[PDB]
Amino acid sequence: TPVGLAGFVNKDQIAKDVKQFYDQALQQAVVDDDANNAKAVVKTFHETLNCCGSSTLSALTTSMLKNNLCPSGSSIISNLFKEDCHQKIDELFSGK
Repeated sequence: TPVGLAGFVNKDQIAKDVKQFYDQALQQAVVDDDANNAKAVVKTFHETLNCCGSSTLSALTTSMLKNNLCPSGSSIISNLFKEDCHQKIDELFSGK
């Protein structure tokens, strides 16, 4: 493959894909079982990006709060008013 013809991953596509993965894990984490690693995945996203939930799936944050799946330490209102995980994922790929 000529160097000039190399493919690459663009910021908009991968941000979109990562948000979809997060949304799927959030949904799976609210319907309860442990065959799914979903609760561990959502907790890890929340702790790593310092967020809890998605503004596209706002009602689901009520289950995150009752299962203690938001970042440890954080208060209830601060999971409500801080930026959501989609915004944090955008900032990761944009370098902000």
